[PDB]
Amino acid sequence: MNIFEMLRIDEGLRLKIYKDTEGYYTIGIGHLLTKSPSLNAAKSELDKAIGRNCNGVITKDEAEKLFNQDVDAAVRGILRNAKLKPVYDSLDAVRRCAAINQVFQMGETGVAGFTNSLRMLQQKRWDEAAVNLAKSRWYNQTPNRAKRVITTFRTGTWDAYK
Ligand SMILES: Nc1cc(F)cc(F)c1
Ligand SMILES: [Cl-]
Ligand SMILES: [Cl-]
Repeated sequence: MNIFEMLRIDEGLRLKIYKDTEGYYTIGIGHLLTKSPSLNAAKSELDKAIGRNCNGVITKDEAEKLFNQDVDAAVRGILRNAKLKPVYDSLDAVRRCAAINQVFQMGETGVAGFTNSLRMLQQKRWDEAAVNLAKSRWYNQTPNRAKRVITTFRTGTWDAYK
């Protein structure tokens, strides 16, 4: 198991513009295109990202390319964040994949409001952090996914991903 396989399992893969769980336009492997409700804005955004007139559809390679750049950007966003970095660098490898996932899903922004959880993870209070993390809109809106990430942080193993 690695980050790519993990997120690939959490985001699935779609080659045609779709709406995500929040109803925003996305494509490929969880690549958000825009939060706007205009399809046309979304297809324009897709063309810009791919570098060609896609007409709302892309190839698998194209999807994988976007995914690589998005994983990259996520980690980089972490290392560049002063509140994040120190927590992330205290964690072991598996749990670091769980931090990337959460960020890939919610943005550095979404995740910066997890202050109390961040602190628990930093102090390596696993069970405590896991209860705290569940107390959030993130776990109530996407429970099955959130359960997997939470277990990942709680145990430091890939058991939830089988
Ligand atoms: N949950 C979490 C998210 C991050 F971006 C970094 C980190 F260390 C923990
Ligand atoms: Cl791009
Ligand atoms: Cl879910």
